[PDB]
Amino acid sequence: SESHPHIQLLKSNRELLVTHIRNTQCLVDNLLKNDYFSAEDAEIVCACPTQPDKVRKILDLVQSKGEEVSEFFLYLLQQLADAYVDLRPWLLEIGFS
Repeated sequence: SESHPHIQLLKSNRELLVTHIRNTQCLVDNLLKNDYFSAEDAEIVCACPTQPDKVRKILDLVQSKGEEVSEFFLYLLQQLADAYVDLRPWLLEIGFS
């Protein structure tokens, strides 16, 4: 099309995303299960030497797939960020490092 807010949001926050995302597998598994990533895409991510590189790769792929996939990805991060956040207080109190 001509307008791509979700794609742009990811592009502008690249470094912030690469340093704040510390888990790539749930992301790739979700992209696969929702048919937005193919076996080859996942394979390409696996081939990256570091996790930060995997996040950069995932972001590249997502951005190129388009607005629908980038929107999906953003809602996926939101849901994942809410998924375990409420255990932080507890994990900290139980002296769990």
